[PDB]
Order: sequence, then C-alpha cells, then structure tokens
Amino acid sequence: MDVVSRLHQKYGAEVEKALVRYLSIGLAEDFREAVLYQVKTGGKRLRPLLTLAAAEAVSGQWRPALPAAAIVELIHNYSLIYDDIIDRGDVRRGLPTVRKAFGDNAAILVGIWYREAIEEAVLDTPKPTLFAKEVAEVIKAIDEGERLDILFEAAGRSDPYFVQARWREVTLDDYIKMVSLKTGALIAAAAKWGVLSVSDDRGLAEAAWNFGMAAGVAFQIIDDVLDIYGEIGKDIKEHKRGNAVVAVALSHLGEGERRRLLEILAREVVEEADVREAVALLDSVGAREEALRLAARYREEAERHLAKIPNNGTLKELLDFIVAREYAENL
Amino acid sequence: MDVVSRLHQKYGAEVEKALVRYLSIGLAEDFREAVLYQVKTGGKRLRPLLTLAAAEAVSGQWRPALPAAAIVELIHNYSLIYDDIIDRGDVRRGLPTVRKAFGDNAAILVGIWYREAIEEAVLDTPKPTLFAKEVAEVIKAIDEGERLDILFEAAGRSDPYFVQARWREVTLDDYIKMVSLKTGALIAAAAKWGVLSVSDDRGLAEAAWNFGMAAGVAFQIIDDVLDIYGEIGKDIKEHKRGNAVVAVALSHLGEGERRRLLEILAREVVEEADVREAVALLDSVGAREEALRLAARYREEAERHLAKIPNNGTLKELLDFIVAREYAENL
Ligand code: DMA
Ligand code: DMA
Ligand SMILES: [Cl-]
Ligand SMILES: [Cl-]
Repeated sequence: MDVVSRLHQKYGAEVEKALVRYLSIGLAEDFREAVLYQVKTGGKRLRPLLTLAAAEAVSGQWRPALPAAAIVELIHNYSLIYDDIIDRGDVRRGLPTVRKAFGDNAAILVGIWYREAIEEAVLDTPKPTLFAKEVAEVIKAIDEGERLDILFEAAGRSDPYFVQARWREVTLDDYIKMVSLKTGALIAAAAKWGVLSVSDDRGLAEAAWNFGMAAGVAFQIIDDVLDIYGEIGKDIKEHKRGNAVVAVALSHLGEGERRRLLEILAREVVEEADVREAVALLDSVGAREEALRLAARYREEAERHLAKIPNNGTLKELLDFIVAREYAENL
Repeated sequence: MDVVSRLHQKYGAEVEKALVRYLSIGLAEDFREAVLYQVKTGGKRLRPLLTLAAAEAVSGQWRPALPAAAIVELIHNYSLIYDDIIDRGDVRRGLPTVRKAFGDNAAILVGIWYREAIEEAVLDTPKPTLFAKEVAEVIKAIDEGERLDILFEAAGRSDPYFVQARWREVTLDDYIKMVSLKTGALIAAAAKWGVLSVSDDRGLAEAAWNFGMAAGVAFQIIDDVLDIYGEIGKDIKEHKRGNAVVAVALSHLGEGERRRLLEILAREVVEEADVREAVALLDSVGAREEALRLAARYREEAERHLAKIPNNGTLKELLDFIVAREYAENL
C-alpha cells in the first residue's frame, strides 16, 4: 500500500466532502450536475493530501487544514477547466472534459463558479485575509505560467496574441521560470497552506513553500521526459519549446542542429519521422540524461527544505511518489 | 452638464487610476497591453460613480470608497470579457472586444487575471473579509443570472448544456428573478459598497442595496424595450424569452398567438417579416406599455429606498439618468 492509497483512506472522504460543500453554496439545482462534474471525475488529489499531511506533521492535526486543502484542489480544477477549453481537450482522467460534455461556454460559467467556491473556502480558513492574498498571488502565478508556456510554443494556435507575442527564444532559465509558476507554485502553496492552517511559525511555512516548489519543478521535468520518451514525442508534435528535454537540447545543439530542431517544432503538422529526427537531435547532446539530472537537482533541493520540517516521514513518502523517484532513477 | 459628466470630472481620474493599479499588481510587461485593454476602451463607469456618490452622501467623503469602486467596475468588466467570448461579440464601446483583438483563449487568461485584480482591491478595502464575501456572492449572482438568460433563449446556441437544459417556460416572475441577478445585483452592490466603505450603519447599507437593485431592474426593463422598438427587434432575432416585453406578452397572449410568438423566437434565422409579425403580437396585448409600467414600478421602488438615505441629491440625479427617466416617460 503506497502513501497515496493510505492518505486517500485517511483524508479522502473529508476532502471530497469539502469540495462539494464549497461548490454547493448558492448552487442552483439545475446547474449542480454541470458544476460538480469536474470534481466527480476522479484525480489523485495529491495537492490537498500534501496540504493535510503538512498540517499533520507540524501540529498533529489535519482537519483544521481541510478548508486550505479544498482551496488548493479547487484551484487545481479551476485551472483544469479553462485548460481544457484553451487546448480544446476532449478527455481527462479517462472521461469527457467539462467543455466536451457541456460545451465551451457552459464550461466558462462553471469556471467562474469555481473561483467563487474557492473564495468561500478562503473565508472558511483560520486566517481569511492571509489566505485571500496568497490565493490571488498563486492564481496569478498559474495564469502567468500558462501564458508563458503557450508563448514558448513554436506553432499551433489561432489566437492573434499567442501568435504575435510568441517568444523568439526560450532558454533553460526561461523554462524553469515557467514551470515554477505553472506547476511549482500551487504545489508550494499546498504545503505552505497546510502549515499556515495550524501554525504561526513563519520559518516552517517558508520551508514547506520552498519544499513544494522544488518538488513541483522536479515533477514537471520528469513529466516532460516521459512526454518525449514515452505516445512517443507528444510535446514535439505539439510544438513545445517549454519542455525540459527540448530546452536542454536547444542550449547545447550547434547552430545547424539547433535551427533544424526548431524547424521541426515549427512544422504545422509534425510527422512520425519528424519526431524521430527531433529525438535524435535531443540524444545527440544527451539532453534526456541532462533533464533527469536537473530533476535530481530539484528533488535534492526539495529534500533539504523538507529536512527543516518536523515529523516529516509521511511528507517524505509523498515527495518520493510526487517526483516519481523510484521510476526516474530506474530510467 | 449632466450628473454623469459632472461626476466623471470629479471622480473619473481617480477611478481610472485605481483600475490600473489593481490590475498592474504582478502584471508582466508583455501581458500589460492585453490586460489593460478592457479598461482602456471607455465606458460610462456608472457603477463606480454610484459607489462614490453613495459614500459621499452618507459621510461626506468619497476617496475611502475608491477600492470598492474599483471592485465593482472590475467585476463589470470581468463579466464583459467572458460575455464577449460566450456571445462571440466582435465590438464593444465602438472598438474590438478583447476576444476579437487578442483571441478567445487569450481573453480567458485576461479574465482570470481580472478576478485576481478584483481580489487585490478587496484586500485594500476598509473591511476586507466582508467585501470578500459580498464579492463572491455578487459574482455568483451574475453568473447565475447569465446562466438563466441563456437558458431562457428559444434557439441559437451550440453548447449541449444550453440546448438540453433550456427552460420549457419563461414566466414574468422568472424574467424578474433573472434580471435582478444579471443586472440588478451588481448595481445594488455598487450602492451598498459605497455605504459600507464609510459607515457601519446597516440600515443605510440595506437601503442603498435595495435602491440599487430596484434601479438596475428598471434599467434592464427599459433596455429591453429599446431592444425591441429601437435596430428594430434585436432580442427577437436573438431568440430571447428573457426580454421584458416578450415575457409580458407571453403572459397575456392567447394560446395560438402565444404558440406563434414562440415559433418565431425559435426560428433558426429570424427574418424581417418575422420580427414585424412578432412585434404585432406584442402590440396586440399592449406588451410595450405594460413593460414600461413595470419599469415605472421599480423606479418608484428605487425612490422609496433612496428616500431613506441622507444627503441624496446627487444619487437622485444618477437614478434618473440610470433609469433613463426623461426618455422613458417621453416614450
Ligand atoms: C502533483 C501531481 C504529481 C499531480 C499528478 O496528477 P494531476 O494533478 O496532474 O492530475 P489529477 O488531478 O487528475 O490527479
Ligand atoms: C448601469 C448602466 C445604466 C450602465 C450602462 O452602460 P454599461 O454599463 O452597460 O456599459 P459601459 O460599461 O460600456 O458603460
Ligand atoms: Cl485532525
Ligand atoms: Cl474624499
């Protein structure tokens, strides 16, 4: 029994109850199914589990962190609803997305509703004005990270802004700034908010934040590796320079090899043979191994921050699962 | 010089400054133009003017209400950004909409940003946790009102939810519930929030709320009359049962006339001759005059609530302008 299965057994029912409770406030009966849909499609709930484990580590209690746990999971799902609209995603967690089942525009009315459910949860935390400010900052970080990820694409969008503001160059630093915002900030928030729910120790809150950030970066990097070396080459087909292996490669490839890889990424339809050729360019500079070493760097940073947090056994198990440690080292 | 021109001269520059200030917090330079766009396209700013006039009426000061004034105008514009996406609107205030100039999906990233700018303004008010709760309630009221308005349509959408959840019947009561939410609540909030910014008198806050609600309903009704009798018959072309004249008519028309009017509204493309025929049905039961009498009812209610508020001269001028009193009585 993994730490996730165990924490789902301990915290799960209460997490699901809290999500429904905040979303249900003021919710019209004939809109209920549409609004509850995104939280009824499953998910690992890793973020709220992290929130509750962090609270429990520092204080021995997890229940006072339930409102914070619902905030972080509701923000996750709010971002997913709009992500599916923007990317026109049809499937998630093996089921139709909100935009697919209900329509793009119905999905927007749902997303708008989620942000106010998040606000109800904020008002239900131990420190409402502090949570309110951190929620605004984290949502803006996610929005900015998403903006950057799209502008780091090499092709494939029909929004004049995404086309015209597309960045000319994407460095490894750029890539790290982007994933810290898009993926890291909300995982940093999950940990930090668990601590804030049960403790006024600022040092512990800051350690939990730094721990979640680093873990989220390590996770995204690994995810990016899978999304290249497996459906082989999914991020190449999708024109992404905001991919760790690609960004690593672009930093090492010679001028002609560099120009070629960008040419492939910018192809309106990327063929199988384009993928293979792109992967060969990546391998020609050992980009995959370098990406995985970068993931190790952040995983080790997460561990140093985590060492500052008391009673951290369960959080250490979650970290290993989150950064898919066992798997990554096997690769 | 009308009350609006006068209040724009007094409050305007400070209102515009506050909008830019909250939106600018944490705003990336290359996203600035896209995000500031919706507030740089003009607008009467009637809502924040009402906020500031209400504060000034009860306390003699308007500046402490600037954060509340920015909240209400930012909510207005947040709702407009998504309204333009959902309705695929190309033009607003004589210029391209955000979705038009930047793209539907860029518009979403902008809308997401507006809600967090609204939250920064909330944190800057005299009573942050109270404002935070009222903002969540009012945004949910707008979202629900919008949901109802779309489900009150007789045709014309491609979202499975809008088609499948479309209401079978739309009564006058239904119509009033809908406009109270879609239009009234935020105008009620504008007034009430001005009072809350400078006073703990609950009776005055409640009077300002009731005053703004009633004014917003009267305004929407009149707007609906214009949107029938003038571009003649715009709401008929757009399949709206959520129109005061239409809703009045449906309540009085005989079975065959009633069935016919609905048939016209449900026509996938409504022709000129369908409009004229629809208008004749409306006139056959004096629906326009009845709608305007309903607008008078709410305008008179607004006045009774307004009478409970001290030093109310300017607020009375705004009310007349808001419910286009002079014009309505001329019609
Ligand atoms: C933090 C982490 C490793 C999450 C993995 O799943 P997900 O959050 O991307 O998706 P879901 O919400 O479906 O579990
Ligand atoms: C409250 C009221 C009578 C508003 C009229 O203008 P609007 O708010 O619909 O549009 P804009 O924001 O462009 O002035
Ligand atoms: Cl507990
Ligand atoms: Cl003042």
